[PDB]
Amino acid sequence: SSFSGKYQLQSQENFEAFMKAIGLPEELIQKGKDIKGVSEIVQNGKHFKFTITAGSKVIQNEFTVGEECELETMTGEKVKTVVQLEGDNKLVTTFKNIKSVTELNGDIITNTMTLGDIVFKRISKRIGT
Ligand SMILES: CCCCCCCCCCCCCCCC(=O)O
Ligand SMILES: CCCCCCCCCCCCCCCC(=O)O
Repeated sequence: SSFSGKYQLQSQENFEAFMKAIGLPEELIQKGKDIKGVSEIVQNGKHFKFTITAGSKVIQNEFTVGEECELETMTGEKVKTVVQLEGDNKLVTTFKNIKSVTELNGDIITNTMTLGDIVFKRISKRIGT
Protein backbone atom coordinates (compact mmCIF):
# COMPACT_ATOMS: atom_id res chain seq x y z
CA SER A 1 0.00 0.00 0.00
CA SER A 2 2.83 2.37 -0.80
CA PHE A 3 0.61 5.03 -2.33
CA SER A 4 -2.31 4.97 0.10
CA GLY A 5 -3.25 8.28 1.63
CA LYS A 6 -4.82 11.70 1.29
CA TYR A 7 -2.84 14.45 -0.47
CA GLN A 8 -3.50 18.05 -1.40
CA LEU A 9 -2.05 20.08 -4.22
CA GLN A 10 0.60 22.59 -3.16
CA SER A 11 1.41 24.00 -6.59
CA GLN A 12 1.29 23.29 -10.34
CA GLU A 13 2.74 24.43 -13.67
CA ASN A 14 0.92 24.97 -17.03
CA PHE A 15 -2.59 24.09 -15.85
CA GLU A 16 -4.28 26.55 -18.17
CA ALA A 17 -2.35 25.73 -21.31
CA PHE A 18 -2.75 21.99 -20.72
CA MET A 19 -6.44 22.03 -19.82
CA LYS A 20 -7.45 24.18 -22.77
CA ALA A 21 -5.60 21.90 -25.13
CA ILE A 22 -7.37 18.75 -23.95
CA GLY A 23 -10.91 20.13 -24.15
CA LEU A 24 -11.67 21.37 -20.62
CA PRO A 25 -14.38 24.07 -21.06
CA GLU A 26 -12.93 27.45 -20.30
CA GLU A 27 -15.36 28.24 -17.46
CA LEU A 28 -13.96 25.13 -15.76
CA ILE A 29 -10.41 26.29 -16.46
CA GLN A 30 -11.07 29.67 -14.91
CA LYS A 31 -12.70 28.29 -11.77
CA GLY A 32 -10.17 25.52 -11.49
CA LYS A 33 -6.72 27.09 -11.95
CA ASP A 34 -6.22 28.08 -8.32
CA ILE A 35 -8.04 25.16 -6.70
CA LYS A 36 -5.86 23.08 -4.39
CA GLY A 37 -7.51 19.75 -5.16
CA VAL A 38 -7.40 16.69 -2.94
CA SER A 39 -6.38 13.22 -4.10
CA GLU A 40 -7.35 10.16 -2.03
CA ILE A 41 -5.58 6.92 -2.96
CA VAL A 42 -6.25 3.42 -1.65
CA GLN A 43 -3.67 0.87 -2.86
CA ASN A 44 -4.15 -2.82 -2.11
CA GLY A 45 -1.46 -4.73 -3.90
CA LYS A 46 -1.97 -4.19 -7.60
CA HIS A 47 -5.50 -2.75 -7.10
CA PHE A 48 -5.91 1.03 -6.91
CA LYS A 49 -8.82 3.32 -6.20
CA PHE A 50 -8.43 7.07 -6.31
CA THR A 51 -10.69 10.03 -5.90
CA ILE A 52 -9.72 13.51 -7.16
CA THR A 53 -11.72 16.41 -5.82
CA ALA A 54 -11.48 19.95 -7.25
CA GLY A 55 -14.32 22.22 -6.05
CA SER A 56 -17.76 20.74 -6.99
CA LYS A 57 -15.96 18.24 -9.26
CA VAL A 58 -15.22 14.71 -7.96
CA ILE A 59 -13.65 12.09 -10.23
CA GLN A 60 -13.42 8.49 -8.97
CA ASN A 61 -11.32 5.91 -10.75
CA GLU A 62 -9.94 2.41 -10.26
CA PHE A 63 -7.41 0.19 -11.99
CA THR A 64 -5.36 -2.97 -11.54
CA VAL A 65 -1.67 -2.55 -12.40
CA GLY A 66 -0.77 -4.22 -15.68
CA GLU A 67 -4.34 -4.75 -16.77
CA GLU A 68 -6.71 -2.87 -19.06
CA CYS A 69 -8.63 -0.24 -17.15
CA GLU A 70 -11.10 2.49 -17.96
CA LEU A 71 -10.07 5.94 -16.62
CA GLU A 72 -12.34 8.97 -16.49
CA THR A 73 -10.18 11.93 -17.43
CA MET A 74 -10.37 15.65 -16.83
CA THR A 75 -13.10 16.35 -19.42
CA GLY A 76 -15.18 13.33 -18.47
CA GLU A 77 -13.82 11.32 -21.42
CA LYS A 78 -13.34 7.68 -20.40
CA VAL A 79 -10.21 6.12 -21.90
CA LYS A 80 -9.08 2.49 -22.07
CA THR A 81 -5.45 2.12 -21.09
CA VAL A 82 -2.99 0.21 -18.88
CA VAL A 83 -1.30 1.66 -15.77
CA GLN A 84 2.09 0.20 -14.86
CA LEU A 85 4.29 0.40 -11.79
CA GLU A 86 7.97 1.29 -12.32
CA GLY A 87 9.07 0.28 -8.86
CA ASP A 88 6.90 0.65 -5.80
CA ASN A 89 6.53 4.41 -5.96
CA LYS A 90 5.89 5.31 -9.61
CA LEU A 91 2.74 4.90 -11.73
CA VAL A 92 3.00 5.36 -15.50
CA THR A 93 0.32 5.41 -18.16
CA THR A 94 -0.51 6.97 -21.56
CA PHE A 95 -3.94 8.05 -22.92
CA LYS A 96 -4.88 10.45 -25.71
CA ASN A 97 -1.15 10.89 -26.44
CA ILE A 98 -0.63 12.18 -22.91
CA LYS A 99 2.07 10.55 -20.82
CA SER A 100 1.22 10.59 -17.12
CA VAL A 101 3.75 9.83 -14.38
CA THR A 102 2.77 9.80 -10.71
CA GLU A 103 5.68 9.47 -8.28
CA LEU A 104 5.60 9.31 -4.50
CA ASN A 105 8.59 10.48 -2.46
CA GLY A 106 7.72 10.11 1.24
CA ASP A 107 4.75 12.43 1.65
CA ILE A 108 5.08 14.29 -1.64
CA ILE A 109 3.45 13.15 -4.85
CA THR A 110 4.61 14.66 -8.14
CA ASN A 111 2.38 14.15 -11.14
CA THR A 112 3.73 14.98 -14.57
CA MET A 113 1.48 14.97 -17.64
CA THR A 114 3.15 15.58 -20.99
CA LEU A 115 1.24 16.40 -24.17
CA GLY A 116 3.73 17.32 -26.89
CA ASP A 117 5.83 20.18 -25.62
CA ILE A 118 3.38 20.98 -22.77
CA VAL A 119 4.46 19.59 -19.37
CA PHE A 120 1.72 19.92 -16.77
CA LYS A 121 3.30 19.27 -13.34
CA ARG A 122 1.43 19.00 -10.04
CA ILE A 123 3.04 18.72 -6.61
CA SER A 124 0.88 17.47 -3.69
CA LYS A 125 1.55 16.88 0.01
CA ARG A 126 0.06 14.36 2.44
CA ILE A 127 -2.71 15.78 4.64
CA GLY A 128 -3.34 13.59 7.67
CA THR A 129 -4.55 10.03 7.31
C1 LIG B 1 -16.55 24.43 -9.32
C2 LIG B 1 -15.11 24.52 -9.83
C3 LIG B 1 -14.94 23.76 -11.14
C4 LIG B 1 -13.68 22.92 -11.12
C5 LIG B 1 -13.36 22.32 -12.48
C6 LIG B 1 -11.88 22.39 -12.80
C7 LIG B 1 -11.13 21.13 -12.38
C8 LIG B 1 -10.28 20.54 -13.51
C9 LIG B 1 -9.12 19.70 -12.97
C10 LIG B 1 -9.43 18.21 -12.89
C11 LIG B 1 -8.88 17.59 -11.62
C12 LIG B 1 -7.36 17.46 -11.64
C13 LIG B 1 -6.95 16.21 -12.40
C14 LIG B 1 -5.47 15.90 -12.18
C15 LIG B 1 -5.22 14.40 -12.31
C16 LIG B 1 -3.78 14.04 -12.02
O1 LIG B 1 -2.91 14.94 -12.17
O2 LIG B 1 -3.42 12.83 -12.00
C1 LIG C 1 -8.28 11.90 -13.88
C2 LIG C 1 -7.16 12.03 -14.91
C3 LIG C 1 -6.65 10.67 -15.35
C4 LIG C 1 -5.55 10.21 -14.40
C5 LIG C 1 -4.36 9.60 -15.12
C6 LIG C 1 -3.36 8.97 -14.16
C7 LIG C 1 -4.00 7.82 -13.39
C8 LIG C 1 -2.99 6.75 -12.99
C9 LIG C 1 -2.35 7.06 -11.65
C10 LIG C 1 -3.27 7.84 -10.71
C11 LIG C 1 -2.55 8.99 -10.04
C12 LIG C 1 -3.49 10.00 -9.40
C13 LIG C 1 -2.85 11.37 -9.32
C14 LIG C 1 -2.89 11.97 -7.92
C15 LIG C 1 -1.82 13.07 -7.85
C16 LIG C 1 -2.38 14.44 -8.13
O1 LIG C 1 -3.57 14.79 -7.89
O2 LIG C 1 -1.66 15.26 -8.74
